[PDB]
Amino acid sequence: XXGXXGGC
Repeated sequence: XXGXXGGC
C-alpha cells in the first residue's frame, strides 16, 4: 500500500 504504490 504505502499511499498507492502503482505509478507515481
